[PDB]
Formats: sequence, structure tokens, C-alpha cells
Amino acid sequence: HAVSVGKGSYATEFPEIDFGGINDPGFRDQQGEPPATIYRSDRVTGPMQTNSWWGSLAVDRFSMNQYPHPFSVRHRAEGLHVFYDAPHNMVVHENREAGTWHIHGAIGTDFTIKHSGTANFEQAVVDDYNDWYVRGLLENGAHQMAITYGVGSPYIFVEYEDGSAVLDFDIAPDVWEMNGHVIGFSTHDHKHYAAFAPPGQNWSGIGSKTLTNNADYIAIAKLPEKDGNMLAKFEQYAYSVVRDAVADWTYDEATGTVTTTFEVTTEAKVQGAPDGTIFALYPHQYRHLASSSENQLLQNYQYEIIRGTMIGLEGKRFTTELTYPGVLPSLPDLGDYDRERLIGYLHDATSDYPTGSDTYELGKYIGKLATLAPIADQMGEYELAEQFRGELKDILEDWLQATNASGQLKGKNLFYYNENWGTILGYHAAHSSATRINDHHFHYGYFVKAAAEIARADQEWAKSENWGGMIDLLIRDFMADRDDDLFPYLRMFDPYSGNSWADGLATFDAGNNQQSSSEAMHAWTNVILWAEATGNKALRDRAIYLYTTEMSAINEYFFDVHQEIFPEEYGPEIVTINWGGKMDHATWWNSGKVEKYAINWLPFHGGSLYLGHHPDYVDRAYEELRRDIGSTDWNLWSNLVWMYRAFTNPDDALQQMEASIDDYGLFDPGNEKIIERGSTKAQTYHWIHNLAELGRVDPTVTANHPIYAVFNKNGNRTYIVYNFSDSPITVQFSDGHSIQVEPHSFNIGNGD
Ligand SMILES: OC[C@H]1O[C@@H](O[C@@H]2[C@@H](O)[C@H](O[C@@H]3[C@@H](O)[C@H](O[C@@H]4[C@@H](O)[C@H](O)O[C@H](CO)[C@H]4O)O[C@H](CO)[C@H]3O)O[C@H](CO)[C@H]2O)[C@H](O)[C@@H](O)[C@@H]1O
Ligand SMILES: OC[C@H]1O[C@@H](O[C@@H]2[C@@H](O)[C@H](O)O[C@H](CO)[C@H]2O)[C@H](O)[C@@H](O)[C@@H]1O
Ligand SMILES: *[C@@H]1O[C@H](CO)[C@@H](O)[C@H](O)[C@H]1O
Repeated sequence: HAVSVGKGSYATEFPEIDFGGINDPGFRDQQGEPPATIYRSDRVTGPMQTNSWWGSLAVDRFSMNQYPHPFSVRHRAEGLHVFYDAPHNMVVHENREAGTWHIHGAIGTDFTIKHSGTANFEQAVVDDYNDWYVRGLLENGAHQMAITYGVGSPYIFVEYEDGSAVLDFDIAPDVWEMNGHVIGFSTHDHKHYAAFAPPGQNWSGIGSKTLTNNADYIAIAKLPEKDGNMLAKFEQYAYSVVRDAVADWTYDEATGTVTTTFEVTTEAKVQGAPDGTIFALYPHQYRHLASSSENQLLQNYQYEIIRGTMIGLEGKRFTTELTYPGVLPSLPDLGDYDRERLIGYLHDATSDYPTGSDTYELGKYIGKLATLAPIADQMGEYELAEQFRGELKDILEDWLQATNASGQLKGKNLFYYNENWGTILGYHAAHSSATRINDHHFHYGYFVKAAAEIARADQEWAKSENWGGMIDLLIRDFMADRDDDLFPYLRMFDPYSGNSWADGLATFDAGNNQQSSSEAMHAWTNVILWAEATGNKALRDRAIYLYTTEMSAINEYFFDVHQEIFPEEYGPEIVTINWGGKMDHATWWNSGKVEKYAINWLPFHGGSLYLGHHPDYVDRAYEELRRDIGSTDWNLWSNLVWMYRAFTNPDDALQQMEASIDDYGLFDPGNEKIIERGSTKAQTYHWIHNLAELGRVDPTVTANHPIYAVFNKNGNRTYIVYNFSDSPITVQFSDGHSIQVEPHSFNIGNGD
């Protein structure tokens, strides 16, 4: 009933849960498993993909509404509904009393793609998928309709078995170009589309509500404009059905460059169809397009979507280039703090305890301890640092064992492998981490943080045959490489959308969602640190790719740093929750004003410096939150606002901190006014004083090793490197600066 992995183990049978006398139905229902039924064909075997834009197809009998941008679609018994949010469909609404804003479209139908033989399909299943397309299969015995579609595809490819094509409309469309087998058409409300069949298979029903074609293959395209030259271009790739799609990446450690090539492989549905497609690129992609891909752009081919403007690009592949900025295990000892006051705060933190038994609340607590230990080391409090790391070891050694002293499965504080889907679930569970396969990056990221801090001081503990095997198992659950026998590829991450999706099932009409982009970045940071500490280059580089790509998405869709994506009428300077089909300034729980910003900042750690790359954004967002609050009397989590403010104005952050940090004493679960419960006074005090001495984050300088940061105060740069090696190293920076770093240390600010 359990599998040994080094000194640890995971359960292979669902445990008999220890509820601890808690009768609350919500809590009890969390200690379960994901759905027994997976709507996939017998062509889809092995660990099932989750946390995808398309997941509702796998979980629901049919599907819920999905956003393969530029389209929205949904599977039904009658066929596939297709929709496009035009400007008249989009709204921006504010609820002043709730403090919420919503940018959204409609759940309409422009037309339904149908099968001539049936409008009563039994189910829709996942029949194939790749890095960002899916093949959905509507099934009714001999009648089948296979639909291939994806984020960043302006095509929907339709393949029929035992029937032919039908497009059904509630109001008759305007067919403005009739080329026989190819038609350009518009909905009654002027949305422009095209349909393509093989030569000789001509469309019928023009002028009526129902367009028909005898072919066993059609493609639908969303056209950027009512334009026959564009229709002719779409015709060129309309018979090249996407079968494979991969996002392959490299990390150039010398330059920091992360290069990602998106490549499709198509199957020809007519003689001579080219191996390629027309991609629709998101802002985070085209703003970083490689020079070599520029010639493939279709300049005037634009689509408006929730995420701004998509642009067309033709061919087999395209490439993006990003800059990995480094991460640190902790900020070093460079602040102008009262060392005795900080030491006092470090000892105060021994009063802290987890506010629940689930993986998330336990996670927040071990993240807190892992953050305190390096600061204790810096202050010369080696014995206190050892207490914290000893507490981390005791917790991890408990959770990473599935069996008790007798050899039977435990009822809590363990991990279990669900074989049906192929995922590691932790009990106790919360936020539907087990029942919906939610948030595995958010939760397990904190476990990796604890492991990485242990590994920084104790390489032996972190060896695979000891406790490292189980940590590497948790990491595989949420970010596996290809051909992993237990887990699907990069579970959390959508390589094309550029962000992680938090919900395992995606059974919402807005598609999938992500709230805390900062907890995702925290997970990626901790894997970089863990992998560096344990000598695992392939793992480290994968986490670098994730960190850097997620950052590009965050700056577009959560922050809109370029002031191009959010509608002008949208008041806030942040989107709290990104969905496939909408954007919310709102939280998953009932909160106040600060939390709707700070849930995309927390936790603060050595990988948080990405938050300060755009100082005008940091100012703009802070100022808007301050305007809405009406003062610096933060409704909750004051310390997070101060730490954020320190990215651009550490003097202001310092005066706010001095005025209120000691308003309350030791850890109090009921009161997060001043200190958010995953944070501490020691962390807050250490952070703000470091930023005061260091100045602004400087993203214009890179290094030829991955564990570093560069700051800039009025033209004077500070270069920080941590060296995880047993040997000394030399680090070259891109501005010509060079430093030596001794084993297991920072170059500067090691402390006592
Ligand atoms: O922060 C403000 C308040 O936020 C509250 O949490 C909301 C949350 O309620 C919301 O969830 C909705 C889902 O309810 C919705 O489910 C649909 C089903 O109800 C329906 O029957 O079926 C369809 C599928 O066919 C479902 O989609 O789905 C939408 C997305 O499609 C969700 O948004 O999500 C909000 C974020 O978007 C979230 O803020 C919270 O509970 C309050 O405490 C808080 O005051
Ligand atoms: O720790 C900050 C706040 O986190 C909130 O939970 C978030 C969830 O909405 C979501 O499921 O992802 C993770 C949890 O898995 C969190 O970011 C808590 O509800 C808040 O109590 C907490 O203050
Ligand atoms: C988030 O945190 C608050 C307390 O800070 C709690 O009341 C909510 O239930 C939890 O989700």
C-alpha cells in the first residue's frame, strides 16, 4: 500500500483519513479524490493532463465554455458552439460596495458546427492533445465529429465519420464571398468568419440559417477583417490540420537568454497542403519575437480578446526570446537595521505556528521558517537558525513518509498517488487540492522552499536516497519533464498562454483561472534553488524556463505594465484573477482592498525581485491602492504593502513600518492587520532595510551563473551572488563587472 522513495514513501491506496474529530462537511469533503470518470478515448493513455485551458472536455460529459483564443467554444449534444466576443459583447463593471471589478464578454453562439447524421451526441471526449492544442471527439456510435482547436489558433479543424458538415445559425448569416468550396461570411452582428471544404465540395443553403457541405472535412477560421485577400491567405493553411505542437526551449546560461520555439506538425487534407499553420500570438509572445521569426508576421492580422490584441504569423514555427533575471536563496545582510532589534524579531518568531493542518496552511508556516533561517545565520544566531531548520526537517520527514511506526498508512500528513489521473495528493487537503487537483504549485512550492533551505545547509539530507527522492517526486507532480511514467508534462503550465492554470478540472464557463501568480513564481524559484543545491542541471533549467516565461505573462495580463491591455474604463491597476475568458479584481475568498493587490505579491522571498522590474508600474499600482484606501491605514497585510512600496520608495516604506510594525506583539492568528500570517516582523524589517541600502532592482544586468541579483542606487550598482558549490566560482556580469565567491556563501553580506 506504499512505495519507498529513499527514506520516505507515498501511499498507493487511498488512506483512511484521520478527520481529527472535525465534523464540518466542507473540511471532510476536501479529504477525497478527483473524479472517477475521465472523458478520454482509448487513444489517450497514461497519466492524464490536468490544469489546462481545455480541461472541462475531460471532466464534463460534453464540455463547459472554453477559450481557444481568438474563439470561445463549447461542446454540446447538438455539436460545437462557436462564439467570438466583439466589442459590443464586452463589458467592464464595478461593484463599489464589494470593491470588485469585472471585465468580461458573453456566453453566446455565433453558430454551431454540426454533423449531418445526428444532433444527439452521447459525449465529447479528449481523443488527443499536445503542448497547447486538443482534439475533442463528439461520439454517437458510427457518427463521430473530431474537432481540433487551440489557444493561438484562428482555425478550428473538423473531421467527420459517417456524415458531412452543417453550420447552423439562429439568424441567417451574410455570405459575402462564395467560392464554391470556400465561403466568407458574417454573423447578423457583423462578426467575420470563413469556412473551407476540399475543392469540388460546394457549400449549399446560402441565404438560409443552415449552411451545408457534403465533405467529411471542413475548417472554420475567424477572419481579422471582412477581406477577401485575408480569406485567400487563410485558404492556404485551411487543409493543414495540426497533429503535433511542441514548445521547445533552451537556457543560455552565459547570456541569461531563454529561447522558446513553438512548432507544429500538420497532416494534409488536400494534395500539396503545406506543413504549417497561421498562429495567433499573444502580447507576451510577439513583444519578444525573435528576429528570425519577424518575416513570418502577417502585419494587419489582428484579433481583440480579453488579453489585448493577438497578431497573425504564418508557417511551421516561431521563436520567442526572454531574459532570466536570476534568483537568490534570500536577501543578503546589507541593510542598515538595528541588528539587536532584528535579532529580537527572529526570537519572537518562535511563537508562530501553522493555522491549519492542510498542505497550504502547513506550507505557509514552513515557508515562514525557511525565510527566517538565513536571516538568523546572517545575524550570528546560528543556534536559532538550526532550530528553524530542525523544525523544517521534523515536518518534512513526517509528511514525506506515508507509513507510521507500525508500517500501516497514516491518516494525515502524507502524500498519495492517485493512479486514475496520475497525481500526488497531500492530506490534509484544502482549496480542492485533492478533489479538483488544484494549486499543486502553490502548495508544494512551500515544501520545496523548506527542502531548499535545508539543502543549502545540509547536502546529505537532500540526497536522493535520503529525503531528496520524495522532494523530487513532489516537483515531478507539478512540473514533470516529457515521458514521465507517473505524471503528465508540465502539469501546471500552459506553454503558449505563458502562465500556470490553478484549477485541475477547468469546469467553469470562463475556462481555467489563476489568482496568485506570485505563488506560482515562488514555486518556480524554489525548484531553481533546490536543483542548484542538489546539482540537478536539467531540473534547474526547466524551472528557469518556467520562472522566466511566467514573468512575461504576469507583466502583461496581471500588471499590464505597458498600459495596452486593460480597458481605459477599468479602474484598478491590477487584475487579481485571470481566466481564459475574463479578468476580475476580486478574490476567491471574502477580502478587503489590499488583498486584491497583494495576493499577486506574496510571499516575499529571494525570487520576488521580478516584482520591481517596472518601477513606474510599482508606483502606479501603489498610488491607486493608496487612493482607494484613502490613506496608508492598510485594511489588512500592512507589511506586504510596505515591502512592495520599498521597490520604489524605501523612505516611505520605512516611515510606515516604524509607525506601525510594533502595534501588536507576538503571533496572533486572528489579526493580520499589520503582519500577514505567512510573513514575520523579522522578514519585513530585513527586507525594507536591505532595499533602502541597495536601491532599485536592476534588470538591465545579467550574469553567467543563475543565482544572483543586481541593484542600482543612483547609478551605483551592488552585485549579489550566492554560491551553492563546494568550490569557489567567478561570476561575469554583462556590464563587464566580475567577482569571486567562496563556497556556500554570498559574495557580500554573509553577516556574522
Ligand atoms: O471577492 C469577491 C467574492 O468572490 C467570491 O468568489 C468568487 C466565486 O464565487 C466565482 O466563482 C464563479 C463560479 O461560481 C462559476 O460557476 C459556474 C456555476 O455556478 C454554473 O452552475 O455552471 C458554470 C459552468 O457551466 C460555472 O461556470 O464560474 C465562474 C467562472 O465561469 C466563477 O467565476 O469566481 C470569482 C472569480 O471569478 C470569485 O471572486 C467569494 O466566494 C466571496 O466570498 C467574495 O466576496
Ligand atoms: O495566503 C494568502 C491567502 O491565500 C488564500 O488562498 C488562495 C486560494 O484562493 C487559492 O486556492 O490558491 C492558494 C491556496 O491554495 C491561495 O493563494 C487563502 O484563502 C487566504 O486565507 C490567504 O490569506
Ligand atoms: C483566508 O484568510 C481569512 C483570515 O485572514 C479567513 O477568514 C478565510 O476563511 C481564509 O480563506
